[PDB]
Amino acid sequence: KRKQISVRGLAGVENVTELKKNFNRHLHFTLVKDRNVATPRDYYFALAHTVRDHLVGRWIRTQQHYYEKDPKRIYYLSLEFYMGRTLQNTMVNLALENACDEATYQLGLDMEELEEIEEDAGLGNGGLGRLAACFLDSMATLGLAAYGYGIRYEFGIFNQKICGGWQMEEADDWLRYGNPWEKARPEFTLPVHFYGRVEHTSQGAKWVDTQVVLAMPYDTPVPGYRNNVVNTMRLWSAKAPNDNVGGYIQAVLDRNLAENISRVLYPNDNFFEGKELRLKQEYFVVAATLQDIIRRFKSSKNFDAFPDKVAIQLNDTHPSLAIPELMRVLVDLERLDWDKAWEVTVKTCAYTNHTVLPEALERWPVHLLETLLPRHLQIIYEINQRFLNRVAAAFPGDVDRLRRMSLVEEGAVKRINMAHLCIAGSHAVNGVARIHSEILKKTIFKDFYELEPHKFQNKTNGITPRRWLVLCNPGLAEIIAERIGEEYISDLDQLRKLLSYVDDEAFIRDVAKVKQENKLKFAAYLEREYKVHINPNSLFDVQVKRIHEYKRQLLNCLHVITLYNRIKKEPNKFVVPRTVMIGGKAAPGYHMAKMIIKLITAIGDVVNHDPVVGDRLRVIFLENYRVSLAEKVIPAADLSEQISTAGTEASGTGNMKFMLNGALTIGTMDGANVEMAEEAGEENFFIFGMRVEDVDRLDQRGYNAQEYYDRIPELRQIIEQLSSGFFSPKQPDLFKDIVNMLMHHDRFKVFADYEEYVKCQERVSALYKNPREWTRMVIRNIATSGKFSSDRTIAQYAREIWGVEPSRQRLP
Ligand SMILES: O=C(Nc1ccccn1)C(=O)N[C@@H]1O[C@H](CO)[C@@H](O)[C@H](O)[C@H]1O
Repeated sequence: KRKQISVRGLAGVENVTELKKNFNRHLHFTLVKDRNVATPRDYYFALAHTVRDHLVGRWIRTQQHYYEKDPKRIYYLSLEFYMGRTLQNTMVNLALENACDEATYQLGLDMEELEEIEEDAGLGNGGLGRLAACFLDSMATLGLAAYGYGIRYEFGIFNQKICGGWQMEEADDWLRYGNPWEKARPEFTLPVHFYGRVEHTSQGAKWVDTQVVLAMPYDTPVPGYRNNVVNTMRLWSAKAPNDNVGGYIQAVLDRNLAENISRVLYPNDNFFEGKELRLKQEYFVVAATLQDIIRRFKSSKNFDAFPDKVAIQLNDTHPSLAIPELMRVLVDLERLDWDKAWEVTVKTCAYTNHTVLPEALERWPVHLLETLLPRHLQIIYEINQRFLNRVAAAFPGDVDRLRRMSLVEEGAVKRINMAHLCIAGSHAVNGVARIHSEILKKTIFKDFYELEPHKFQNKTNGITPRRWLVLCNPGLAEIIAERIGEEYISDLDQLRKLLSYVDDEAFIRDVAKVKQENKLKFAAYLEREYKVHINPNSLFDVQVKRIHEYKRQLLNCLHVITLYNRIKKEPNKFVVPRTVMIGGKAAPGYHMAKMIIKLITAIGDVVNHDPVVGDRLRVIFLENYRVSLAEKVIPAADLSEQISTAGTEASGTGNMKFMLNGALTIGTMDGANVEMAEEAGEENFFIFGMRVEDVDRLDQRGYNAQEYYDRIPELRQIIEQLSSGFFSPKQPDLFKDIVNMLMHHDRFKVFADYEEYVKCQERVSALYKNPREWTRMVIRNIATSGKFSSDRTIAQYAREIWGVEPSRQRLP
């Protein structure tokens, strides 16, 4: 069955023979193992090396091709690359999946069992990091000379353990058994400088007396979809510089301090912590990367041509130091005059904003910058003076606008606003969904928009249909290919052809069949890995994303308790059985998010053990939500929970994954949800709740949660259950902080959307009772998910910002 899937390619007889041969070669020469001692892990690694060999020729040829053609080079700078696993992706993109599947089968091995051995490269927190990963895939698929640049964290996002119903954090030791995908490049190691002081002298400024940390690059291949393109992700690793008993020994041990720079990912989602170590990581990436950029530019054939040959894309403000660093290099080292260097810098750099919440913005204390990067602070100040001079010329006498626009923020602690730096130093600034990009121009960066309107753009997010359809849901990819062929895989708009099958009995049957297959497989996963049983004949109601108050997992909690309370009130009344699944990691220092996880498990402790409820309702917390788990649960989902307060989710991308994979969406008019509903037709989406206009109206008069409590008996009941200790009998006051926040300090207006949410959820159950109509609406969703391919997104970046033309053209 497995092998009959045509989108997975051909199992050529000579290819299968060669693969088996090389599998065995690696087991022997690479792993130094025999079939007598060899474990499943050994067999995974033998396959990984075998598959990896197939990238090499294309990888060398692609990079040679870019040297010869000399196209404009795109440098995508990010502190996060949420790559997930690599084995299946490589096989898919090289058309090797069926061949390896046959090869391993003939050797007596189940390739899917082998795939489960691979650790995620979890070098990101969530959506922003995953966007970077989808972007790398799409840029390679679109034949762009693009280079992902970041940091090789020794430890990615922490592994989440649930113990006693609480999140526990453990180190994500992803490199324990090695990483067969990366190629260490110690020969290309570069120096990065910290601290020191500035000397203004004969030639000008000089950054001296610095402490050096070496940046060692590790290069990872990024294969395009069956176009023979293999691009590169370069990730820098921190290495101590080359040059008494206790004294000598301690000096050697103290090398760890420098090397700590690339030790661990800061696990924050939509929140800025001004840690010096984070600032070092950010500069580490920027300094080493820009050295590569300058050197490669010089090896291509005076800096007037720089922006024609270089694009630097800033993934949020995290690599914003690229702006003053480029100025520093061009002025201090290359000896260009300020004006020309600045012209070059702005044309080279572009900035992507992912944020709404004020506390998410990077605002570094000037004292920290003065100490760590004294020359960069000097340059920032000069940038600010000339930029504010431009504001003053454009808007004479508008003093508050000057204050609002300044890169320098006054207060008890004087800070540099890095978003302001990015806008000033970039020729393009984009948000990540239409609603978000509009609000950047409307309110958040209104004054910047008024000064330079041409700067502001939209680039609605997307996801790769390779990982997010072909890999994770081959069954759905196949039934689609059976009707419309395979072109849609890198031309997702072709999914619109599926609207011709809304009344096709065979397709309706097959869409529902695939979903049920995915649900059985996920149920099997939970039983195998956690001994957790879920009802396969229940609606799979899924909210998976990082735990944050704005994403309103708490609103989901209120609904779950509503369903429970309604069953208890009328036990004889039929309800559509549900398995409510919530998963996601909380930032270790975010108390409320940690309490919310505990509430989910505590709700489950009551609901899942009430005999009156039985298998009619179950609430489970999915442990350790990560890219590999997303690939499992999303194809199994019936209902996608996308319930952020309107105006808070910049775009979302998990929403797109669900839409592509045959789940229907319950959601607010927020982020990309708006455009998803536009594409499919609002009649095909479960839209509920306040619009942004309604939220703003509430803000204008003041949000009083008490009013909702007083007017809604069912909500009142739930709050009193939480307060009295119904969900924490051994510790009655456990959830007092949650109750207090909801009643008095709720920034995200949970109570305000409660009634519409519950009513909307009733309509979900009503449609689910009609399998034919559920499935027909699903078809209308899958068929219109095309816009949300990251190929579309990247094509827009290329044409509208980078000035390069994408190409699906194959290499020899
Ligand atoms: O801002 C983010 N992380 C962050 C912030 C500060 C410090 C560290 N990390 C983030 O993940 N933003 C997300 O970017 C996604 C891709 O565009 C959007 O789809 C999603 O709406 C948005 O919340």
